[PDB]
Amino acid sequence: APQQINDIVHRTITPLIEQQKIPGMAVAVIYQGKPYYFTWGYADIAKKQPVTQQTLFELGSVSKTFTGVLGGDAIARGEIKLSDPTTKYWPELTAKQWNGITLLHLATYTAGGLPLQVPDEVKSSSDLLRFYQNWQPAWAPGTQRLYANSSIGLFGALAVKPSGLSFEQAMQTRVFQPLKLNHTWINVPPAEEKNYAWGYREGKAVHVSPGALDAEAYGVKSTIEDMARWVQSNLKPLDINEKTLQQGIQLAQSRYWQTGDMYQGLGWEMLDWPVNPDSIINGSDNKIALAARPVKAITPPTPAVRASWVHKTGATGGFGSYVAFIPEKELGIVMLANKNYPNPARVDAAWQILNALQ
Ligand SMILES: Cc1oc(C)c(S(=O)(=O)N[C@@H]2CCOc3ccc(F)cc32)c1C(=O)O
Repeated sequence: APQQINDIVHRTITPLIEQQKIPGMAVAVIYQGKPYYFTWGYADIAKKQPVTQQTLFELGSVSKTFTGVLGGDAIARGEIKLSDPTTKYWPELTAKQWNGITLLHLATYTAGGLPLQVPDEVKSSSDLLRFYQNWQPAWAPGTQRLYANSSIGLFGALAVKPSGLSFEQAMQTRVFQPLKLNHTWINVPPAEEKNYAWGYREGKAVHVSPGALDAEAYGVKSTIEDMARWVQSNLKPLDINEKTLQQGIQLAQSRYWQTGDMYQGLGWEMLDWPVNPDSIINGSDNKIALAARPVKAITPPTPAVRASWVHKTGATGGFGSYVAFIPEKELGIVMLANKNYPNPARVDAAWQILNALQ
């Protein structure tokens, strides 16, 4: 790697790892379209296994970017439309509060207050139906944004129904395989367990637990190499040969709603570049990112703006991840760690690195 990339990365990440006590970390910088990789520390403390470019990390909510792109692919395939009512794909959803709630509302957290978490009590398909039938919106559709697994998770499950495929099968065949993400998984195979890092929470080794809509909302595990490739694909959709996936990537970066300085895409979130760093940094703190906020509709949605800071934070109980990229500069970063450390620290480090290279 160019010494300039080496210098800013090490000068930024070394202090970060010490201040946050991160056991292991992998970082990729995409610079003029080329990836450069960095690793530190331990994938497994107990067995002294180092983090490598093949270590799998839990992406948590960065998984929602794969869900949003897979949904965009279904749109491009003509299988679903964002302007279609939720009940078109779940007719058993007969409760009257669902009138007027479209797939767009589900994909973008604007259904009217769907909860952040699906309740642990919810498991079976009939358990989920009962949960959404009984749910009472606090707001009319399309008026407030409340970040929610039960929202985009449902979007993901419904968006693959016309394909007839399972959500995982659709993700593998329409997103992972065409993009050569050959070490990215909803379920980690036994052959790959040697590369699966442990997450660390209060010093205990943990992996994510199964839960309703986990695949759709926080279920992807991946390597720094595949995530670099994920970033490259989202920086330059036009180089992707499968037409509907290229189009679905563009749809996931369209701007559907605005709240404050931020624009909601499908999974991805976007701000105009150049950004005020305090705006994305403080904006990422859960105090703000998880709050109920009124939204302005963007009518009709703005297509992917190349002068944007496109990003997603993501966490599990034992992992913390961040992706950000600026399509206009062919510049991006992936930060994967096996500790859940605060979002603003992630974004601040990412901004220092990317601002130095832009
Ligand atoms: C900001 C946010 O809220 C929610 C519900 C998610 S999550 O569902 O996608 N991630 C997992 C689910 C299961 O264990 C944990 C434990 C702690 C934690 F911070 C995330 C997660 C995220 C995120 O990942 O950013």
